[PDB]
Amino acid sequence: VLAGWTSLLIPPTTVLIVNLVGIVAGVSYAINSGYQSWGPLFGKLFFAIWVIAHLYPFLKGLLGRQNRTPTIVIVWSVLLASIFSLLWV
Amino acid sequence: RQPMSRVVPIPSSQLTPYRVVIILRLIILGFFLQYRVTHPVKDAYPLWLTSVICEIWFALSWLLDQFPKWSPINRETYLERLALRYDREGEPSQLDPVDVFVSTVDPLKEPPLVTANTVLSILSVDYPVDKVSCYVSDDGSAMLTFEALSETAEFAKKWVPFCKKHNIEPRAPEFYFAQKIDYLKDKIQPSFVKERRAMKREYEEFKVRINALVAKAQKMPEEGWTMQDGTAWPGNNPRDHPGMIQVFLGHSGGLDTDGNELPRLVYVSREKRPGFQHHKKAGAMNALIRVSAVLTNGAYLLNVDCDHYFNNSKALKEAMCFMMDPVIGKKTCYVQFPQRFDGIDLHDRYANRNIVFFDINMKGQDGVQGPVYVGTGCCFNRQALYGYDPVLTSQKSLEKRFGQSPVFIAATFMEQGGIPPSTNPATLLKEAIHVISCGYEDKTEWGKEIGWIYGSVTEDILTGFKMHARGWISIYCMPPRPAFKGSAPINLSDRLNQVLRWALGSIEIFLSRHCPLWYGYNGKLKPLMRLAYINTIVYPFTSIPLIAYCTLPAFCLLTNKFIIPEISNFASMWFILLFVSIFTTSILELRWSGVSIEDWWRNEQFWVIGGTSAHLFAVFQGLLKVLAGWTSLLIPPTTVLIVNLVGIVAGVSYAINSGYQSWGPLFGKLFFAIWVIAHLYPFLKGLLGRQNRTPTIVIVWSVLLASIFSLLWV
Amino acid sequence: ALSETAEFAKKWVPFCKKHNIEPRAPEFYFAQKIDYLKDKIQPSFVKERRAMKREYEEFKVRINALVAKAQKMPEEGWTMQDGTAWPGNNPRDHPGMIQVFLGHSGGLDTDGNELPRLVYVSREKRPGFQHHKKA
Repeated sequence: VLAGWTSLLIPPTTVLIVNLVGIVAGVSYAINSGYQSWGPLFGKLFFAIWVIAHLYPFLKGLLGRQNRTPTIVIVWSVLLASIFSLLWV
Repeated sequence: RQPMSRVVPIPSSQLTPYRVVIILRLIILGFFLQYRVTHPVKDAYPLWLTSVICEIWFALSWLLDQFPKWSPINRETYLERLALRYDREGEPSQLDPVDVFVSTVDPLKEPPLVTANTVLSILSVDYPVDKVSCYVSDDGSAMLTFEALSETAEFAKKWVPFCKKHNIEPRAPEFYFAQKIDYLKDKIQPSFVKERRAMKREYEEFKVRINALVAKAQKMPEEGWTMQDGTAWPGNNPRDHPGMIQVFLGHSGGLDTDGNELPRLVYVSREKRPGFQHHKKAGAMNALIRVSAVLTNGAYLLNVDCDHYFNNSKALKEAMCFMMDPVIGKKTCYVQFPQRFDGIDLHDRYANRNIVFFDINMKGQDGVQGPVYVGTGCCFNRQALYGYDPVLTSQKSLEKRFGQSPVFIAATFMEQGGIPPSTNPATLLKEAIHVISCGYEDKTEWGKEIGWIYGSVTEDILTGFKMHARGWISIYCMPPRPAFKGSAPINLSDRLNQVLRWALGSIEIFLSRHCPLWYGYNGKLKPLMRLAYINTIVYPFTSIPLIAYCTLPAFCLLTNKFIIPEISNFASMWFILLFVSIFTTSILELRWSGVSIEDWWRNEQFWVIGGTSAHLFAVFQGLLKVLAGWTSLLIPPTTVLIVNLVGIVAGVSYAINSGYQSWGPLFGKLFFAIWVIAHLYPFLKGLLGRQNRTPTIVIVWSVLLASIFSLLWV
Repeated sequence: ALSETAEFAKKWVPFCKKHNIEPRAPEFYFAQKIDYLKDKIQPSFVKERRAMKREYEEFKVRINALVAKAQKMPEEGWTMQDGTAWPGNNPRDHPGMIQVFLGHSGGLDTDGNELPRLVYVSREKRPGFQHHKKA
């Protein structure tokens, strides 16, 4: 309007990878902290599993039988997730 | 002038990271051993020694297994170029003659129906009728097999023209009619609906006739079997039957419904006498080769098992695309086809497909010199089986090597095949009977340098190694549609029996001569092929470190300490690095090979259980037999399973009694010993569950052995 | 339904006796997906099975037609094929009837032999008396 494939599957891949790596690293860092704070950890554990559960058919479609995922999509998703992870720092 | 077949290297996009993770594995595995040597446990010193020994053996196994798979390749065929070059239209074909060998021993255990289906499938291959022949060899000299072959030949006159006209796939009537897939997919021919109904109604009556013969041949008449002609069956005694040769279909055998001819079918039964060893399959194969040379003298010999049928009718043409090429045909010893099985479970509980072996290891072996001979679905070059050296771009000796039949010696010289003009066809039957006699191989080189090699139950590996030692190379081809399909076992006991047979054969080869280590030092065998042969022969021997590693948990946890020290600087770094890289190479393997994760995981589970169940007994039998001239094969995994389960339960309960703030040891002993149960999970499912096949005596023996172990802990 | 079953038994029974069909019930035997050509020695079995299946399907059609035709009570009561009214028009005031379908003189099957005797028994029921049902 302002100016007169297979990439349609990438943003969920970035969200999936980012959330998975994030929660894993964060729980490990919580183990390193070893604090008596159930509230924050439980809140961040119940959350971000809701996302994976709602993206569970996505994960099954990407990895499993009857796969239809080009390698270029995986490479692009990894690159975008790398930019996001570097942006966090 | 364009190449008949093309070799396609794996793209560098997938190949380069594979080598990068391989070298990274080497660097990070040569340092884990150093870190684990510099940290001995002063309270678990023998246990620490056992763990480090197991790790050393596992690392060496991984290295010698991953070296052959460094440079895999693929092959593609162009059948259109074959049609344009040799299979021209409006002209007799120049295709070399081919002979297909089928071997059977007992019709009682192996039903004649599957053998009849295999014969029908072979007789209906997409090949010229006058350039192909079939030889069926019965080791037991069975009357039922003879009549089954006769009925199969009678039914072939109706089955073959229908398949040729309507392009029926597969050619086996049983498997074709059993398919539930829509048969009206691309059938252009109008007169196909009516013919299919009649052909099905005729196959059902053929099955009825076969069943009637099988039912009638369950007891031996006291006066012996009598043929339809009236003369008694010569093979009344399976040990004193003289050699018989019978031809069913051929030039003068008869005409089919369309008036054409059919490929020649020959029934061969060798002469057996008491007091002489016949070597079973190897002797039968040698007899078949000699008889085929005398009768038809085919250029190439394709070996097909009785339970394997042609799923693709153009397998012979694809093989000829490799063997008949002038540049890669004068140095090719055999072409190996992948083995596929049907009628199996969707999950493939018993891992009968062998995905990893047949789509990863075979390609890596083909990358250097070619795949190893594995039995069924192999097309051999006739000149290679005679011990002749490859070409790369004497009467006394001939009689000593081959035999005392001048017809076979003369037929040897025919490198392109076909009956020599000097040899009159009037006396081609008496000479064949002369060769089939049991006193032919005496004082000859058969079974030592020429043809199949004796001295092993798994006598296929030795033959391939002997052929490769002379400088020959083999070709691995993968058609889009599998060329051969067989019936896989559906029993844990049967699968373990065949694994035990293979491992025992490898051990028997290792202790005897003709090994890759002390034999083959001629300078023509590539070192990487030597490594692959060494791995295939040795991999029995890795069982003892494996069972020690799987016996570690209960013995360690019932006592104190562990194989691991406290986590500190540089301590857990190597742990995570090794674990991550171990999981890292797997995804690249699946990526380039195309193997699903479930298949690889199932192969890992089978590797563990077969490492226990069959391999220690293979080593034990070989060692004891060499130094000294059922259902127990399932016991050691049962002892390991029970010992580990009871151990971890008691140890965690004792940890509850202690109630200490030590997460490290408990977590280490909890994550471990669940790995063992997970890798033995199909074992637990097989023992306890539906379709149980566990005798009570096995359970009693396992309980007794576990009781001795538990009392030994105290 | 019993009359039609007796009519069809003259064709079903000899086939089962000759070819050792298991189970004897046509519905469950034909509904099995297991390979029926397991141990059938008899040569004239493939042709007979097709005809027997094509006859059982028509028997099922006839039974379905009878069931569909017997969903409503005619206002004048049911009438048999002979013409006489059905005695059991009222399920509570029906006098006892006994009818024999197959037997010694009932008829011969396709092979000319006989069939086991089949008897249809309906007891007499009157109002004001307990019948104890199955007992």
